[PDB]
This record gives sequence, structure tokens and C-alpha cells, in this order.
Amino acid sequence: SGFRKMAFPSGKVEGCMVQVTCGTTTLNGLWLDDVVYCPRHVICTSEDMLNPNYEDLLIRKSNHNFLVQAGNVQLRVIGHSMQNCVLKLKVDTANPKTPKYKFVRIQPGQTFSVLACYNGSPSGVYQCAMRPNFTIKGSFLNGSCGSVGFNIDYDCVSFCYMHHMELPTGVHAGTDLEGNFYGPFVDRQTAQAAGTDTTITVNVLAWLYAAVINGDRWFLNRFTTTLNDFNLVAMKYNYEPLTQDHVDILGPLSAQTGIAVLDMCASLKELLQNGMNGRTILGSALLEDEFTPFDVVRQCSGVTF
Amino acid sequence: SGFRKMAFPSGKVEGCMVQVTCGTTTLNGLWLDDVVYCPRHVICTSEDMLNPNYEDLLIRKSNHNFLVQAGNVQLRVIGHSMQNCVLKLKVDTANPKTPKYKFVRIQPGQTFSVLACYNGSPSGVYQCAMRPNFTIKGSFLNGSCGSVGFNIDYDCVSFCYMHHMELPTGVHAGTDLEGNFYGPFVDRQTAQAAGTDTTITVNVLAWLYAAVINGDRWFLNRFTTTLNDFNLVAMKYNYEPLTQDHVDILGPLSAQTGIAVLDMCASLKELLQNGMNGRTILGSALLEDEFTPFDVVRQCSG
Ligand SMILES: CO[C@@]1(C(=O)Nc2cncc3ccc(F)cc23)CCOc2ccc(Cl)cc21
Ligand SMILES: CO[C@@]1(C(=O)Nc2cncc3ccc(F)cc23)CCOc2ccc(Cl)cc21
Ligand SMILES: [Cl-]
Repeated sequence: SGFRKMAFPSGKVEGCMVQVTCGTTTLNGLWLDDVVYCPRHVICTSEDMLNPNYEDLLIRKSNHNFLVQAGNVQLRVIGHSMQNCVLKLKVDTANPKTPKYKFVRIQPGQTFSVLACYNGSPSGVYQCAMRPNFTIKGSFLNGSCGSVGFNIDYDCVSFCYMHHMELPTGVHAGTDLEGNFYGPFVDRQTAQAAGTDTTITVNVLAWLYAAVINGDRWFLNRFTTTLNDFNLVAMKYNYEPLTQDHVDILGPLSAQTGIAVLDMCASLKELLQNGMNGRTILGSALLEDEFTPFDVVRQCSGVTF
Repeated sequence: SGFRKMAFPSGKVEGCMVQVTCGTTTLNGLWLDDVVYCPRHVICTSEDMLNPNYEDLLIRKSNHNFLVQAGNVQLRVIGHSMQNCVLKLKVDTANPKTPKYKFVRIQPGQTFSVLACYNGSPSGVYQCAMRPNFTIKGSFLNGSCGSVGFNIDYDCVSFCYMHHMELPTGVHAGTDLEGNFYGPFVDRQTAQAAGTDTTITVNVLAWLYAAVINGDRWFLNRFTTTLNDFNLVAMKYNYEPLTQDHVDILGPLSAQTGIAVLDMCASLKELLQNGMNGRTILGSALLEDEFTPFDVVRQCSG
């Protein structure tokens, strides 16, 4: 019993975190094989960030301008190239701790673990979801750039996020490991804002199934709904549309608890129109949307890595 | 910016998790140097659990009755001793991945990261606190026994908890790494129950200071309170008494925000009276009590 916001074990990722310094800017890099990946804005000064020409700024740098520190060992940079918003620093030494890995681009609603780092040193691990507005509600201070997001499937680490910036509302923006931003963001000091966010409907439903598995049933009712009626209601509360794929994905949880996906949608509909009425669900007074259906199955079954 | 429930990076602890098997019982062990620590109930059968005589059950076991698996490598048990509710299995190989570590016994209100494991394999990491009733609100299924709680301050892993039991309310009980249970719990299947739980007041105050540091001030008020008047109100909402030690501990956060501890206590009193009125504090509609003053400083400053 118990339901916690749980991150993947961060060990396989901790063995890849390095410090990257270029001039006065220090941030984090991900050392996989003989390449260190980091935000390309490490080459920029505060004045450069206003309007940077990254090819022009990069062509002026030599390998020795990048200081890469792996623990108390300085790695030697033997090449450098840019891929979208990520800088790839070729180093002489392959990381002996390189795990089996993939670079995956995730969709909004998908969750991942973030290993927050400062000066190439991991300080914390937390779980978060890629919001529908492509931001993440992370916890990052100055120097956290280059910290990464990941999922671990079997023994393979799928790197899905690299931290680049904080928006004025305190939320965060970054890229996949191929340097493509999630969202309409750019790595430039200019007016940028997170768009209107929505709630991840399939995730709230997954978390309602987690509450039922853990003995919380007060929100259940005799009612069912149609997918179309539920979406008409959901749109009204800034909830993402629920598709047939979401209903299919919730199938296993629907079979385990005996509550049909549209039966649980009628609970969610009632919760949106009437509130919790002083009650909580899994120790929360808000409907939680940062657990996917797969996270619920993994935690309520104990999958290991 | 941002305030998350943050766990410590679990890598240093993952390299210590082993599987311990004794007969039909399989659970987790913590391999540090040449010793594997695990709950002593690994020697029990489901029937032995009502009234086990651990010294009598242990004296019947030899080293080869304990199968210790570190990854795909079987370790050789060369000794065994019991220390309170922990079984210490001496093994013939020191863990090459043994980090710099300490065994620390924590007080209620303290937080730590849990590396939940099954069959010596880590499955997840989460943050939690030692409740005032000495239980932890963890996420543990059958086979999670032996999973550990820890903090990492600097490069040293301080092991503070080892999981042993799930109480009937779904909450969890365990020991420090010297085998002393937190709370009035015993490693027996006799009727046991978590005492009435309360909110960790100093932690809610720390989290209110975290909200102020992150720009949330809506809950502040022009009022102050005496420590005694605050406690009289706090007791009525099942909040732990706030001691002068707690007020002193909140000193740094008070100095950083410019809000006196007793002024923050007056905001809390008002929050308890009014609720949040549709508002949130750091993305939460409930008053959070699983962040200590130390956690707030660490996450907001460094
Ligand atoms: C690299 O610095 C920028 C940045 O957002 N940094 C930060 C990232 N995360 C957390 C932060 C917390 C506090 C803080 F002062 C800065 C943070 C701030 C300057 O403008 C820009 C413009 C574009 C880009 Cl892609 C990055 C940056
Ligand atoms: C060691 O087994 C006991 C136990 O609480 N196990 C569990 C621990 N954690 C999570 C669990 C989730 C589900 C479950 F069925 C059992 C769990 C089972 C009940 O009797 C006792 C009596 C005393 C002690 Cl110290 C332990 C135990
Ligand atoms: Cl303590």
C-alpha cells in the first residue's frame, strides 16, 4: 500500500553527469560514450543571449575553450559540433559508466524523472510531467541547465529532456537530447511565456484508479457517460480531450478495479462539477495529473530496474 | 524557482541493494563493506510471525541457509549475528560500490528518501518523513522489506530507515540501521496500530517560508501570536506543538524573508481557520508538512 510520486532510480544517470565550463558560464553536461551533451547557450555571455548567432559564436571557440570536469578528472575536448540547441563536445575518453541508452522525444502528458544537478553534481531527483503547454513544473536554480529528464525501461535509460531555461512564471523549458525544444520556445533572452495550461485527463483517470486500488472509493458512483459527453464537460474545465487511445490505455486498470473507463469518467465529471467537499484522494485535495496509466501499473505492481 | 518534493539521487544506495533469501522468504538487504543488513524476520515463516523467538529461530540457522544475491553474483555468507531487529550477514566480499556512509537515527518530522526495492532490485525513489506517530506514509508492496531510507549530505549517505512492516491503515513501520524500531512497534503479526497522526507544524511553517521565497504572500496577515496561543490553536487542528527549538530552527528562514516566526505562526493559524478559499500554495491545496526547514534552505538556496 501507499502511492507516492516516485522517480526512477537515478544511478545510471548520475554516472553520466559532468560539469561544462566555457568562459564564465558553468552548467551540466551528459557524458555518454565519447560525447558530452549540453545546452548550446553555454557558449553565450549575458549580452550574447539577447540575440545570439550560435554558429558565429561557436566558430570562434576552440576545443580547449570548453573545460569538462567528470568528478575530479578533467576530460579533454577533441571536437565540437552543434545539433539544434544542443552542443556535442567530443571527448578523448568514453564514459566507462555509460548505460544502455536511447534518445526519445516524449509527448505532453508523458512523465519522466529529472536529476537536478549543479556543477556536474546531482543534488536531487524528482518526477514530473511534460505539461500540455510543453513546459515542466520543475525545481531549478541558476546552474541547473543541462540537468536531464529520463525514463528507465528494463535496463535502458531513455533520455527525453535537457533543461535550458526558466520562464517568468517559474515553469521550465528544455529540449529533447537531439536539441529540439519542447514547445514554442527559443534559447534567447527575449519575451517568452508559457501558454495556457490544461490538465492531463488520462493521467487524472489513472490516478483515480490508483486511489481505488489503494482503498479510496468515495468518488465512485453508479453512473457512466459517453466519450463525447465527457469531452464536452472536460473542455469546460481546461482538461485535455480524452481519446479512444486513452480509453484503451486505461483498459488494464479498468479490468483490475472493475470500473469501466467511462464509469470513472462520470466520477471525474462529478468531481469537476462539485469538487471534493472537504475530502481528499490519496492525500490530495486537487486532482493529480502527473502519473500516467503506466506509472500507476508500475507502482501498484513493483517493476524493478 | 519551483518547489518540488525532491528525493536524493539514489545511485550510491542502488549499488548496495542485494536480495536475501532464507528458506521460502525473499527480501532486500543493504550491502555495506562485508556486511549485509536486512530485517531479522527474513528467518520467519508466515506462522512464526505471531510470536517469533528470534534467538531460537536464528540459532537453528547456519551461514549456508542465507542466500545473498548481488546482481547475478551469489555472495558467500561467512557469519551471522542479530542486532535488535536487524540481521547482519557477514559476507566474503566487501562491496566495491560501498559509499561513504553513517547510520543515523532520525526524529519525527525528519525527511528522507526511500529507494523502494523488490528482489534486491531498485524500482523507485520517493521522499517521505518520519510521521509524529513514528510511521512513514510509504509506497511498499510485499517483498519491499529491507528497502532503505536515507539522506545524502555532501558525499556521505546517512542510512536512517529500513523497512520491516505495513500496518493495517496502509502506513509503514521500520527500524534504524541498528535494528531499533521507530515507534512502539514490534516485528510480530500481533494486533498493532498506528497512533493518531498529527501534522508536523515546524515543517508546514518551513513550507510557508518556501512559498514566500517563491513569491506567494497571499496568506500572510498583519497579526502575530504568542507561542502558547499558537499551540492552543494548533492542538485543535491535530498539529504538533511548536517548541522553542522549532522557532530557533526557523530563524534563518525568518531572516531571509523578513517575516518573524511568530508572524508566520499567525498566518498558519488563519490558514487553519479559513482554508485556502480556492487558492493554492506552491501548487498545493493542502498545507504540506513533509519539507523540513533544512530541506527548504537546501532547495531554495543550495
Ligand atoms: C541560461 O540562463 C537563462 C535561464 O533561463 N536560466 C535558468 C534556468 N533554470 C532555472 C533558472 C533559475 C533562475 C535563474 F536566474 C535562471 C535560470 C536566463 C537568461 O535568459 C535565458 C534565455 C534563454 C535561455 Cl535558453 C536561458 C536563459
Ligand atoms: C514481513 O511481512 C509482514 C509485512 O508487514 N509485510 C509488508 C511490508 N510492507 C508492505 C507490505 C504490503 C503488502 C503486504 F501484504 C505486506 C507488506 C506481513 C505481515 O506480518 C508482519 C508482521 C510484522 C512485520 Cl515486521 C512484518 C510483517
Ligand atoms: Cl533527525
